[PDB]
Amino acid sequence: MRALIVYTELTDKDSVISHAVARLASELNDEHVETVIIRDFEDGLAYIRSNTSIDCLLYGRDMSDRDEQIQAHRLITQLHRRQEDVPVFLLSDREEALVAFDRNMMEQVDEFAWILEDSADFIAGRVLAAIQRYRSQLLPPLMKSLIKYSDVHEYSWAAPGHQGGVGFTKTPAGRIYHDFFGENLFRTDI
Amino acid sequence: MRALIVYTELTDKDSVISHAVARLASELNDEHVETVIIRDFEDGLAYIRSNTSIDCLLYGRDMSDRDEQIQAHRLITQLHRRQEDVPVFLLSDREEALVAFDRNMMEQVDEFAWILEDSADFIAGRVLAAIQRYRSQLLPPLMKSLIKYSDVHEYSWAAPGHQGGVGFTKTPAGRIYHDFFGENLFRTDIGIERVAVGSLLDHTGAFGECEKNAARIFGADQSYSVVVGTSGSNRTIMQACMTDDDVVVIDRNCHKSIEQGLILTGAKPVYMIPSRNRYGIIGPIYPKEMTPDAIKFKIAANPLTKGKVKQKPAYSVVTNCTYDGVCYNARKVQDLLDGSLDRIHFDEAWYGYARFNPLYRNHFAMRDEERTENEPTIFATHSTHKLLNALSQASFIHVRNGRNAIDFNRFNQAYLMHSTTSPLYAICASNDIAADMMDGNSGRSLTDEVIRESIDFRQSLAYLYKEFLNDDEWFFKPWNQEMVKDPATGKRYAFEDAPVELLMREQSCWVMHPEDKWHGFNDIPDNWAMLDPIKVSILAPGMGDDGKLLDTGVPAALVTAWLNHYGIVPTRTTDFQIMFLFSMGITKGKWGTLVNTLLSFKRHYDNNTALKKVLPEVVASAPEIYGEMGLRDLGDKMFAYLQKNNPGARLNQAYSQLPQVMMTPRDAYQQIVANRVEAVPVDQLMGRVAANSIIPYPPGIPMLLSGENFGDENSPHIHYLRSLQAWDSEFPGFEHETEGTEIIDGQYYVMCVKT
Amino acid sequence: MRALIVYTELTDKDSVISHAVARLASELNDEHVETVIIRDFEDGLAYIRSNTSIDCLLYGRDMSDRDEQIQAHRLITQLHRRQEDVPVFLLSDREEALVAFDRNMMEQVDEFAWILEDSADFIAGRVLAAIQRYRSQLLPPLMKSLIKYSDVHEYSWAAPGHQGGVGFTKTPAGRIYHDFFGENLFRTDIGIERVAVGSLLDHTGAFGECEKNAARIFGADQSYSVVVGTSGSNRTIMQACMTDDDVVVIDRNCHKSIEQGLILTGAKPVYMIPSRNRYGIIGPIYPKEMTPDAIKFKIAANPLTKGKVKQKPAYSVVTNCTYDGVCYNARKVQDLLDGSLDRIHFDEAWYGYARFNPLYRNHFAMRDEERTENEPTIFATHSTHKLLNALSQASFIHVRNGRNAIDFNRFNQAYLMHSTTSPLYAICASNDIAADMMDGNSGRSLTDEVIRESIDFRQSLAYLYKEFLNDDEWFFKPWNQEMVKDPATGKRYAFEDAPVELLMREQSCWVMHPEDKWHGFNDIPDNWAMLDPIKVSILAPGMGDDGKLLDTGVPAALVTAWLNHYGIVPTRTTDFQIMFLFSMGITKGKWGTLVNTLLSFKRHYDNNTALKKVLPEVVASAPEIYGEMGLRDLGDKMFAYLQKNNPGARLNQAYSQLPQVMMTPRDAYQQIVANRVEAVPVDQLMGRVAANSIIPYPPGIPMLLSGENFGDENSPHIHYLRSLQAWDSEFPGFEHETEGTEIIDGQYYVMCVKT
Repeated sequence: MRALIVYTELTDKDSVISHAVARLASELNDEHVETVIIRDFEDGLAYIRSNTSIDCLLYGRDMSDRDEQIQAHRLITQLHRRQEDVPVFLLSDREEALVAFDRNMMEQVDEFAWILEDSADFIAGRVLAAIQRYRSQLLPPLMKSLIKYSDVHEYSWAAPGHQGGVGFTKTPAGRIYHDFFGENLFRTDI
Repeated sequence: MRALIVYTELTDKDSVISHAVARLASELNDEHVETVIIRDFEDGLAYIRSNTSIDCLLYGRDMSDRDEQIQAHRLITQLHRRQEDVPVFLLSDREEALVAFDRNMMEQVDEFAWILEDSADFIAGRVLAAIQRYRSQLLPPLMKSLIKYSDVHEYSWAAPGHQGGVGFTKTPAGRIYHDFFGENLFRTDIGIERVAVGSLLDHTGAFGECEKNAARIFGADQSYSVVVGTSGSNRTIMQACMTDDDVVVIDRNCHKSIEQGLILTGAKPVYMIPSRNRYGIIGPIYPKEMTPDAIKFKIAANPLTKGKVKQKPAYSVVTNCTYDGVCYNARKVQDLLDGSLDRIHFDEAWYGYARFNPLYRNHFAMRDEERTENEPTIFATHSTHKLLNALSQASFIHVRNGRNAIDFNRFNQAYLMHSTTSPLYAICASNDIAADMMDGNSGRSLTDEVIRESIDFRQSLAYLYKEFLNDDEWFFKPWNQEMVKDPATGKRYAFEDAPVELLMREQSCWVMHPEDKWHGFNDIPDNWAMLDPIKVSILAPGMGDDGKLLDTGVPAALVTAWLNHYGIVPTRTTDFQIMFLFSMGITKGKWGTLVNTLLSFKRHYDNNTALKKVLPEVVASAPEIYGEMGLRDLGDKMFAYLQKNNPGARLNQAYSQLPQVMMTPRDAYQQIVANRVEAVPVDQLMGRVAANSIIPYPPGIPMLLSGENFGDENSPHIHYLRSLQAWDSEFPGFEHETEGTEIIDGQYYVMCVKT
Repeated sequence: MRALIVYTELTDKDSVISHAVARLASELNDEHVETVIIRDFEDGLAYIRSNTSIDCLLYGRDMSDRDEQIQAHRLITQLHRRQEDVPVFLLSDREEALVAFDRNMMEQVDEFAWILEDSADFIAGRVLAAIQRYRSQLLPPLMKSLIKYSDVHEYSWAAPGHQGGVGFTKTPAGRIYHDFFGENLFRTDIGIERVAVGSLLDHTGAFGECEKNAARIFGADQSYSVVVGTSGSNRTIMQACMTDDDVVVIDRNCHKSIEQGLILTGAKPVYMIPSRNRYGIIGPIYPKEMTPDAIKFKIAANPLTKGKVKQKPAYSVVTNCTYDGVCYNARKVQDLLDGSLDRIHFDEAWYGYARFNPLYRNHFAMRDEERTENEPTIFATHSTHKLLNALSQASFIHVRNGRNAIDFNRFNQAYLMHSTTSPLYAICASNDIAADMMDGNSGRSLTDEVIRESIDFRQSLAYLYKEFLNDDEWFFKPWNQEMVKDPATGKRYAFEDAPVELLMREQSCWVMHPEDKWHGFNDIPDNWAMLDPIKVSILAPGMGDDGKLLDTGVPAALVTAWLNHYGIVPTRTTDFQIMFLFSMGITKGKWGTLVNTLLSFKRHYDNNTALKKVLPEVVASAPEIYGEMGLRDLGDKMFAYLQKNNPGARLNQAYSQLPQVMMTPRDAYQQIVANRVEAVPVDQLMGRVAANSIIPYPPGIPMLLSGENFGDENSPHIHYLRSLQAWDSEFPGFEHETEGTEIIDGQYYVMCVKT
């Protein structure tokens, strides 16, 4: 589980937003969510264009700057080109975000996180819930069922005879073969 | 133990103050006091607005800058909103602080720490002493005594038999259970025979202190902690107030525990009928139901009480607020009922926070007022788990003594009759902590948080509604005023354009005015009812402002299914109405999720997405009809059904006529006990007496009670039951609820008295 | 996950088997399976007798030694006493195990592991699969579903408002509360609107599975889980069974919830009078109270029911066992009452374990028998928290349908009338786990442990009694048989000399025989009553075997004060009787502590130690009389008081005559409601009607109920109240309890009906 936090300048004194984002990142790392913190939309865009899985996007911008609004929209569109249903939270001061509320905001924002006036534990819980919801819908049906059933290891009394690859691990060449191709290939040969 | 040090610029060279604060932080960390150092009041304020426990605040400012003086005052006020008695030390140069000394300084400063000329060890010692003093007074009495006694582990030779959870750790499943719920839950299950704690039933020890503290907080003369919920609370109040030879005045909008009390006492009920609007929302009882004339008319017209017209009613019950968030003006309700009654019961099960925010002023039972001697006795039941912070089954009875009051010895018999001899002290401790969380500044702070959250949701939803309207498109709108008026400046506002401080401060922005069209309770007096902001109803399109369906619409059953798919279970629902609850357990900004979900619905409703993708659990009900079909198609089918059959007029006819009463609820229940009852199909209910209550959803309030007649072949009540059954058969998976009926072969049976 | 490997000597050179087991243990530790390796069956047995969860047993023995075969069989049987379905693998050489293959092997072996010729990875995989299979079936249904659903954290938009405990973590005291009780308690407080779990009130989901499982375990047709305790259980059974026009047969040894049910139903009661012994212990109702002749006589002699002699009683209640541990032969009780009754209620609140040990055979309600069609309906209430392992307020109703049964639709109305609409699911989960702990082998194992513990205490105390007797000195003796008789060999035994297996196996060693002098219930039939071994009464010296006080003695009030000083609070106490409770939460050998304490008393009683040293809390009551005084001095003063006033004959006269009945309990309670009542001093109770019940301790059962007359100036009941008051005034700090009286100025007031 990995969350990307892209924020540029949310307070007139960057200390406040920096410490709030630090507390949030600490809570996320406590619930086993790796975090990547980026301070510019260009670097965030370059990070998204690498083939890294991002399970949640938390961004915050100036909220009075149209240039950063366009940059953030471009960021989220780039994110959803290949990672289409990733949750996006808006990190913002409450009032700056409520004066900017409209349909265009909600077409790209999934959640609000008032970072400056809320517990980081609460936001982290909501992030983790959104990540779990996202990952439960990610795989296509057959792959999902095969990955679930590959955890079942017992000896069935029917073919294939290698029985999830157990048959191979009885000669040394068979053990080399089995280690080369890995266990899951043979566990899905059901 | 955690100390927050917020200092900005105390010396002309920041090195001096920085090194002094570093030495102080080192000494505090040596005495086991975690420290958080912040260099700006904005970041300190943001840190305080997280739910972190702060045991001491040490701050220092410029001392020549008025802007930082205001920032520091705001910081300390924010700190004390929820952490009310935290010690505050001033970190300062001696002379700059002594020239600034006055009453205003000492109203917020508790201690001085001359950081630049004193040992850090001395300051740390004084900080630690202040922290210990603060933490010794933090817990409420019962919780404090239970936490102390939970350290006692020895085998007592008496029940409960699990002996602090030791009994569970003897089988493997018991060990899993014990590890899941933890040791402390079982260590506090001690039994009523420990004099170190007291007993609930005797009202002694920490339990007496708890109930006196709760009476202080909630503004009552006496308070009673209940471990059977507001069911038990209502049941014991009714058992104490009325007897078999009494007549009582019952809000027809009553919880089933009220009829349980009627069955257990045997009293003869008279009903005040509430009002409806076009959306099927149950509204307030009008004042013309409560006047002494109306009550004497109702008594004289009742087949059971017409021989009691010379008799004063012994009890009345009013539900405030209603399930849909309608709050009565309880001052005026009390003044009307004081003309006929000595005892008034307010079932405030959903309405326990109301005392702790000025927005609800005069709209609850236990008010801060000058109390006359000629006042009636006032009972108020709170379900502490519904909207306060307590475990299930926790409840309070609050008594404000007046005319014809019930003293303690008489009331305790009814109290014991409906209680247990072995109460679970975790429930009592949750009552204690729930009353504590509302005491002082924290009650106001928490109710403000919830109300601001709900107002944000309301204004955002109204904004989106107008915005889709400019696109000539449909959307969900909140059920509240469209235009508000600032009384001070006289300026008018669209609801979504009004300032949040106006809506949180001004009570008239929530009153139902007889000239406004939003609430739909025609002919309501002014300043009689109010909308509770945190019971947020949203209206699906389809109902017209005059009471007839529009050409097109979206039924709320489909949107409710959509929401249930996503884990969002609404509390209340009608044909076009969905009620969401904002509680003090909600977090800030969560409502955005809800907005998002609604927007998703609209897209999938406009694209007519196949039900197989979006709502497979609905297709799983009747795959032959719900497969092969889309979302907008099912919506249009439901709306055409509503146009053809129009169950709203059915509801109005069933609830505007009260059924004929044949016997008291106790007599009908005793027909059940005597086995003189039988299940009857709906098509055969003519002239049959109901043996139990029938509560259809909607509207969620009882249509018939025990002992009432279903009526003729033309009775509106049988017609409405048929309407519900017809919906249920037409739309599988979207079946209504009806408490009091069995459903055999998709067909309703009512248990009626044998002829 | 933990695997126990018990192997002794499998190869002629232990190196081979040792290295094979080491490789296996290494593989298991690689798949996250902790291992415990033991080289002897005695140490393995001692390890199993600790309460450690073992998920798999892998054992290997010599395979040519019959002694180790027996040791291994004993090991596996001990394992499955409390961990019943744990997988057992045989570790063996192939051929030694295949020559030993037979049915007896496979009755205890689940898997083979040829440890000497197979990969340790393969064996570890099969062990892990068996462990996972075992753990998936370990929890009972409701607990399993709650543990699964507790992982769901999202904000629901409905009550409870604390939202899985999030609401508490917003004030500092709330955070302390939340940390003390832990997260899982609040995560399981979910409300009744989650279809993943079901609802208690509808009996659906995991709640239906739970109640069906409990009906299976406890031997009932239907079971009902109750969150209001046996108070609520009794109250709902009585509400379902009887009406205002009924006559009912009540054990005069009744819990106050029985009279609460009488008040709530209005039925006219007739009382069966229990017996006493010389120690003031309440014993069984004799069969001559239960015959149809006796019941028709009682009905015809009652001022309230003499117009109902042609009417069949609708209900009877019998308390089994009594508070002092006297168990009726419930087969014979049922056969007697089957001649007058269709419904019999057994209030088995203290007696829930009885089904699960053969020592209680035929002495409880839900028996393993061939069931006739002409049997009456049987109700049984268990207080699952008193002697089973459950949280307070947990209870079961058990129904075995017979004549004039109450079907589900009729019973559920009474069930809902006395319940809450928001049950705390922790209580329901505790019922579920308590029923699970008694299922299978573990019920027998746990009841055996408790009974053996209590028998050890009894025999040790009887031994010390005889040993002090040979020294011609006094001591405490247990209240049980002095001589037991083995029926098989006919051999007689002193109780302290009998084999423990005889006393745990043979039921006749606990029956009260009419020729024995220990129990003191003169004229009792044989094979009618039994002593429950785990309710251990000890007798202080001072009462003679004929009913009169001896020349010297030690009153139990002083010994009770001594025990309370040390944290040992007895359940029951009379003049010379102290009852201790052994529960399944007790640990082994704990009773020694109790023995030690008693011995201490004797020393400090013989040395006449000053009360200031040993019992300062007693001197704190009246320092003018209890200072300056010693322990033996106060004991002699108390005993002289008992000799002069003799309250035992007072108790016998007050409880051998029933008071005159003036009205039903409901009519007296309704006089309370009508405010027609008043407090009255004891000296003025002549001819006054009691408005509530009077329950003096001793004997702890009600002396008067509501609506009964105190009587003339010569009434035994007023005399006994005066005796209690006189004791209380003479000996401050040793005051009796009397439920139903107020104590103003150290003087008793009873709330009586106004004339």
